[PDB]
Amino acid sequence: GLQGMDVVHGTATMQVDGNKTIIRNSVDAIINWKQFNIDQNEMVQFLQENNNSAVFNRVTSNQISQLKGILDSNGQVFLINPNGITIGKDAIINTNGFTASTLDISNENIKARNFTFEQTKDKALAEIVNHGLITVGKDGSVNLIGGKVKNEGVISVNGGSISLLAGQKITISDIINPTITYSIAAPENEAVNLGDIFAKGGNINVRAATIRNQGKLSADSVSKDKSGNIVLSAKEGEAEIGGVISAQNQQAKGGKLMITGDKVTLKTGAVIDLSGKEGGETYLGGDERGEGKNGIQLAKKTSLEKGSTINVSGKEKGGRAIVWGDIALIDGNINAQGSGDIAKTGGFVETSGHDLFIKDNAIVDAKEWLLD
Repeated sequence: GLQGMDVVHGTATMQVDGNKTIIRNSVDAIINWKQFNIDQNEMVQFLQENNNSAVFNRVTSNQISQLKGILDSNGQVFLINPNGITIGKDAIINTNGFTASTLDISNENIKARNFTFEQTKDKALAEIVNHGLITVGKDGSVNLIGGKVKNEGVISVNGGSISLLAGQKITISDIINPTITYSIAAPENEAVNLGDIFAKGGNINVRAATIRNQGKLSADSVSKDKSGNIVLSAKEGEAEIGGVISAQNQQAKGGKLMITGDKVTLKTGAVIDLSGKEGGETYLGGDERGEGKNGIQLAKKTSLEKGSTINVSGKEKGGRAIVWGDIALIDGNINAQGSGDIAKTGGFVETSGHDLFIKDNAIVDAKEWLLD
């Protein structure tokens, strides 16, 4: 399904052996394509000069990328396609870093390593959908950047970062372990997780106008030396949080979870699990007393629904849960228990707003529970 190869920076050769295509590219080569498809029984390999090498691929036609077979590389693979990118249910993308973007980035910015992506005005919003397996066995990251970003399959890395970024303009500090240094999303820019995302102690970042989680976001660790960090920002819209968000570490301290946006909802049945030997830490809807320190967004409305659970407990010592909403509705369970008696080893829970409603199903188990 690879058509119309045109190497516009660097050098790249193509070898076809049956259902397998091997592309040998120079470090940081840029290749344009009329079509970048990988059919079900096809395999594409980017054989790079070292494991830190990247290759940049751009579809310049109207052809949506249908990735149904195997895409692999010892280095990093970047795919740009403003028509959309769809990874099929039996597809495996196995690299040391995978970036798929429906937002455009110039050759000039690639060469400068200025990773600024912007929605083209000349095409409708497009989607990145993963139905298959996107996997990194080593240290690399996965970045999915688009008009809408949807995971229905599995994305799995080994201590690196996974970022689902939907917006009109997105700048990341790097393509490995990115910090989002600039982001603007329109209401139609949504990031949706129906499948499972695993970072094994690493980072998960999700940024869109609206975020919907029905599946699992996991940065669980089984190593004492590393705990995960999960950040969701639905700045222009709602963070609708169902499913499971986990960053446990039963060998040490649980990880950190921050969920902010204009509206933050933890739905009935949803579980946040940041437990460990010592409980982890979560900020939901803003910070202590709604001060807005460190530029954190204060939600206009934060609701923890009946039958939702925040677990920041520890076998030895409870963790920390900070909840803010200009209107704040607290109706779920918040467990910040430690070992024996709570007055000694329990954690710290703050739930506040300008209008605070501690509703009748609310249960908070902590050493200290603050209402301001």
